[PDB]
Amino acid sequence: GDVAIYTTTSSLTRDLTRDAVNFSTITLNPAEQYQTMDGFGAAITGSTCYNLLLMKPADRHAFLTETFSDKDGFGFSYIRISIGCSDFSLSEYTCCDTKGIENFALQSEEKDYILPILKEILAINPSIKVIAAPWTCPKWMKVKSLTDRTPLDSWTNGQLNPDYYQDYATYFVKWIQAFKAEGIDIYAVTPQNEPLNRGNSASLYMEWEEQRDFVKTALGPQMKAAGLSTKIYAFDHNYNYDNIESQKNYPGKIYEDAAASQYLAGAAYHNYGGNREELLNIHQAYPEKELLFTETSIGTWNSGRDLSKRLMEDMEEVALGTINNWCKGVIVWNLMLDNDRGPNREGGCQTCYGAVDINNSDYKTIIRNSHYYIIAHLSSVVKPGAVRIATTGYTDNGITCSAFENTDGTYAFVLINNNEKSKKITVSDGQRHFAYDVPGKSVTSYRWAK
Ligand SMILES: OC[C@H]1O[C@@H](OC[C@H]2NC[C@H](O)[C@@H](O)[C@@H]2O)[C@H](O)[C@@H](O)[C@@H]1O
Repeated sequence: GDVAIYTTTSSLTRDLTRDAVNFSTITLNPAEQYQTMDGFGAAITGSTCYNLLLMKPADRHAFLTETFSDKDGFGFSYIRISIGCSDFSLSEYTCCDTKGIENFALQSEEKDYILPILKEILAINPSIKVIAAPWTCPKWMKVKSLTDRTPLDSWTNGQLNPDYYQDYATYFVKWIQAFKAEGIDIYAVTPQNEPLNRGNSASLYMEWEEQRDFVKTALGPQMKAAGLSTKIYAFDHNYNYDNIESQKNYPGKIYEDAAASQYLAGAAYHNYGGNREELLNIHQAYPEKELLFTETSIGTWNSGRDLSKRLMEDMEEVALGTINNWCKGVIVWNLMLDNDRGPNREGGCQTCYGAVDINNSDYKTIIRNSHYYIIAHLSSVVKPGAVRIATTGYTDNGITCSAFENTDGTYAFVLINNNEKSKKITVSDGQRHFAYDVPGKSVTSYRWAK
């Protein structure tokens, strides 16, 4: 028909099911434009790659096509990877574990896992955006703290030695360049994953003052001098700033220093603490700066495998909730973990599930979890370059939505009906109209031509 539809229900009566209706209230107002959208997706971790590589090649490629193809799938369009290890790598490591930045090289995990998978994904989707972050700097760039500047031989904790700001900037540059030599353009970085976390299996503490100085004196100058167009997003942690008074408004503080801010596209957030309302505060205070949602997880702590508990809440808070608070993109954590929540690392998340889970006896049977749905419901109809546009018509209980216009002149609409009852909706673009009974506890995505 005229309007293409995707539906998933909490109960799995519909499972990204396809429908269509023809033309025959929520009214889209394309003259009222908000942010443009970069993409949506998941993390391609070492553990994700390991699981994918253990599948039969054709099954892996089918899954990757379904996930990442625009024409043959859901068109996931943003992925996140780690610079060096994360807690879903096959070891603790960095790309320069031997002291001296002259020792920089991509390691076995990149050569054997990350690069082969990303090359397969790029074969399917050559315009996919990649954002990266380190979980730790090389251990030898660490100090115990900024007031105790002695070495710290730890994959976790510590702060970046100010004497190594210039060499660590060089680290980022060599990494980006090595990926480029392999055929992969890095679209964006952050300076550190979750810089207020000292825990995990790999970490580095970095306050806003350190990040400001690192960006303005080393990372921003060096990336620009290398001719890289890679964007830099600040922060990359939770809405509450982990309840550390000094660290509140983390990116805002950095934006106030004009020398740092000139290198920053915006700020990145996760939702592991605090309330997504924070995104609105930051946008209002600095409308010139971008916002991107870069990590959330499902796991044993939030019944991650029970879609009846997760679909509605995750679509409301992670997907539509961030996009309606100015975020240009939404990226979840591990695309694929096995049914044992792995492979994982001692001290890292050992309670996490994947956006999908794969069975580790056959490496074939895959179960989609809430994260796969929330993203596919976005990426299936909202393509890169889409601009979020206003809606008018009546505020209804349990109903949330978002509307966009894609650069190909197609409108896209995504709607959550968090009510047991179906609801009859009617949708207008001003010239054309369509109606659809939206099932209870559903997400529905719609796309049609202007
Ligand atoms: O807070 C919920 C749980 O999060 C688990 O961490 C998951 C991911 N979160 C942030 C980090 O950037 C990732 O490396 C990490 O895998 C955490 O392990 C668990 O203790 C929490 O209960």
